Amino acid sequence: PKAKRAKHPPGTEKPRSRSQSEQPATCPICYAVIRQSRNLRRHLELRHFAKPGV
DNA sequence: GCCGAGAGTAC
DNA sequence: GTACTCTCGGC
Ligand SMILES: [Zn+2]
Repeated sequence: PKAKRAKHPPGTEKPRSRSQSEQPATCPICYAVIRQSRNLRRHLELRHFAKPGV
């Protein structure tokens, strides 16, 4: 079928090896404070490079 | 409307 | 043994 990563099923333990590996992140354009670095990238495409490229 | 975090895998 | 990516839900 498919596989929507549903966090609804029980037994969802929160190991820190998921949030600890990530470290605070700031945007050097609008100083937006993004916690996870992976999200920082997404912030670039939404609040800056979100313009149609060429 | 954007943001914050969970899971599975590979080397 | 760790960090990686994609995905979902919330105020
Ligand atoms: Zn920014």
